[PDB]
Amino acid sequence: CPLMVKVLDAVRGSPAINVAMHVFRKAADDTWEPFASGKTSESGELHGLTTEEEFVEGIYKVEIDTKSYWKALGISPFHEHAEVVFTANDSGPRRYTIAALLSPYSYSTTAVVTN
Amino acid sequence: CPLMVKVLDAVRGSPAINVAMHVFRKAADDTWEPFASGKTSESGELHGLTTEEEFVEGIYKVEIDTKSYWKALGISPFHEHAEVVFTANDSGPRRYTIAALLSPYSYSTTAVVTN
Amino acid sequence: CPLMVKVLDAVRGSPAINVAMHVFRKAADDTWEPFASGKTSESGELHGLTTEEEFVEGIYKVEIDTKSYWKALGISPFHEHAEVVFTANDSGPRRYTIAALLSPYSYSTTAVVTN
Amino acid sequence: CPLMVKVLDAVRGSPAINVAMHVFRKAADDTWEPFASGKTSESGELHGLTTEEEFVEGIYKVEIDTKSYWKALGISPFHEHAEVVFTANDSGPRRYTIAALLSPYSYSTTAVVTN
Repeated sequence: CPLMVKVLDAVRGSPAINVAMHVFRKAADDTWEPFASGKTSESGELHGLTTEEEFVEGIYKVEIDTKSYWKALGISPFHEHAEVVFTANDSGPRRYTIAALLSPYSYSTTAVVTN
Repeated sequence: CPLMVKVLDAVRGSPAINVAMHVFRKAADDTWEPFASGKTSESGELHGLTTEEEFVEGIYKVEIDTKSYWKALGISPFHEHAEVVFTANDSGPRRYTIAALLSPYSYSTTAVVTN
Repeated sequence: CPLMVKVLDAVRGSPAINVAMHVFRKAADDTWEPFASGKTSESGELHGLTTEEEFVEGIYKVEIDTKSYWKALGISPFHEHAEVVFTANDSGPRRYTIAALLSPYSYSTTAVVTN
Repeated sequence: CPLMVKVLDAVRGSPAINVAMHVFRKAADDTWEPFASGKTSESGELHGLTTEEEFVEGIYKVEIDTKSYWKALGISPFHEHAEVVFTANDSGPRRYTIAALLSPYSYSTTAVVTN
């Protein structure tokens, strides 16, 4: 699988477990088509979203349901969700890890792209 | 003005100047209606996007055009843009400062909300 | 004043108020000499730590007392403090803004350096 | 091993490879005693720094040589090094992952503490 998402909780210093997310691919009509989805594991990671065959070049959006995560912890958050929008490019062999580091009023996201 | 956006460049250690952004508000039909737009100044700030009267309760999206920013500096970055989606004013009028800290393969965004 | 520190609280979405910090300068004998200290204001900023005359070339350390900040809010955080160590003015006088974004188990620090 | 350090490069979107770091433990005389050191692997990780037996409660400092990393890439950085200072606490079974996300003028560090 060429795409993995990892989510961390900066308040508790822990993986962010059971965080739902949806992945979309931009269609020719410039609308977001559902592509894959899941929830993070006990390690904060979501594996197996796609395959090398299906993950062709294009524009993808990962929508991470951060608001429901904070609400389940009784913490009022700022964002509705965290959005990660990027172009997958074929250049050479490539694997994508999208990391998201969550706080109630702040998040960071990083792409680690390796061969 | 109750909404201000500030953008910093973590590669240069500078304000991120001339960064375009578009603000949208979710309409009754669940579509994103264009609300305001502008570009950051020499201080990396964008002021005057809206007024207290116009900035009603709702769900807002700030789309920060980070890819164009990096490309003009010779850098091919990971993200298409940075999106900041949030409910505003649902406990009454507040002032919102949205900060974004940019690197080619990573960004963070923070909200400072004052009454 | 050529050195200012700004601290934000990523749990509350607020300036981090009353955050103590101590600034040191590396002496000729490689020890850290106390240089300046203070606490952030209601805006989360600490101004007036030094003057252009006193802020000579050197290696400086800003020790931000984050643990005391979190403990007063009922939180037991991971870090003892946030340290920011940098060479200043080695290409001539500059203005330095050090920003720190705080969460209980994570923080970021950014420098904005202007001429 | 109860302590692992992982370093990412936010400019290139890659593990930060061959990053040197030194770990210190605070001694009773309040000085920093060398404890362990190493360089990150091709995965940006440094494993095997210590053992459960040796990693007793106390105050530890991880000093990450970020300046040499950026200098090897021809990029002028702001910080002399990144410092992570924390208390190891025995509470229950615990493993510590210290993550550092590096940009030339900014870094973030996060602790992921798991059982």
